[PDB]
Formats: sequence, structure tokens, C-alpha cells
Amino acid sequence: LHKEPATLIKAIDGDTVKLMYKGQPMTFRLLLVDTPEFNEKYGPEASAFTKKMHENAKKIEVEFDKGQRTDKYGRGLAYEYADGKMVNEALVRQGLAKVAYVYKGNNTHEQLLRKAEAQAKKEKLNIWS
Ligand SMILES: Cc1cn([C@H]2C[C@H](OP(=O)(O)O)[C@@H](COP(=O)(O)O)O2)c(=O)[nH]c1=O
Ligand SMILES: [Ca+2]
Repeated sequence: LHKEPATLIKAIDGDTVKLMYKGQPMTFRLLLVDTPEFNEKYGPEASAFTKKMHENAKKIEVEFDKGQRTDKYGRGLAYEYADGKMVNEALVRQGLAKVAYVYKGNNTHEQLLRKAEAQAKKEKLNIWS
């Protein structure tokens, strides 16, 4: 896998964001995770967390996996990095997302994220409290 550039257009919620990629506006859905919807518990905090991560970042990158790059809704499916830090992993590690939607062939970072989730559960953070 490799990182490719992108720039923030707009924060959306815990696991979606509007980015410019190859000069086109795209909604991205973060691979292998599920945040609560904004109207759910830990939704607002998940959204804040991802927004803060985007807005503090000097450099946003996206990384496609080996499979499908777009979902059925036209959302880009990627791992996102903010200043080299994976937003998908940071959400899990903080108990603001669950590992989810692990489809065969787009699951390169599954075990990295499961390790983060096990630590968040251990610490009883947020979703796991
Ligand atoms: C994360 C992800 C979601 N999706 C689709 C499956 C789910 O379909 P349904 O909409 O039919 O439930 C939906 C979940 O995304 P959200 O959690 O953003 O709703 O997005 C994929 O197809 N591939 C993926 O990698
Ligand atoms: Ca969601």
C-alpha cells in the first residue's frame, strides 16, 4: 500500500470526511471502522475527534487498500493519515470507533486496528466504558 496526497474540504463526522483527491471533491469513508452516528452516544465526540485531527493536520494523505476503492454510495474507501498518523487507528484506540466492515481484500490493516481496539477495551475508553 501507499500514501497519496489529499486536502481537507470539510469535516463530516467520525468516519466520513470531504477531501479533495486528484483535484476532485470526494466523500471518504474510513476503512475497517464504525463510529456512532452524530445523533448516537459518542457520535459528537467521534466527530469532534476526527475534525480536530483534520484541522490540526499540516498534511493529509489517503491510502487505498487492494480492493474496491469506492463503495456503493460513491464514497472513497481509504485509510487516512494526518501528519503520518492513521485516523482510522486513532479512533479505534480512543474507543470512539469499533473495528467493523472488514471485507476480504480491503483488510490490510485489520490486525493493527484490532490491537488498538483491545487496548481501548482494556482501558474501558468511551464506547467501552
Ligand atoms: C466501511 C464500508 C462501508 N460500506 C457500506 C456497507 C454499509 O451498507 P448499508 O448502507 O447498506 O448499511 C454502509 C455502512 O457505512 P456507514 O457506517 O457510513 O453507514 O456502507 C462498504 O460497502 N464498504 C466499506 O468498506
Ligand atoms: Ca457510522
